Amino acid sequence: QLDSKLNDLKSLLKEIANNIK
Amino acid sequence: QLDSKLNDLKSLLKEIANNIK
Repeated sequence: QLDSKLNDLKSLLKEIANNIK
Repeated sequence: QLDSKLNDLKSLLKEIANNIK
């Protein structure tokens, strides 16, 4: 569960890059 | 495998910075 939570934290902020551009 | 997956998530988004600039 903790590993999945860290994965979720990493993934949720991946979109923002394309939102920036 | 889970640690490597988290590492891959961290690494895949490292390039974008230079793509931003």
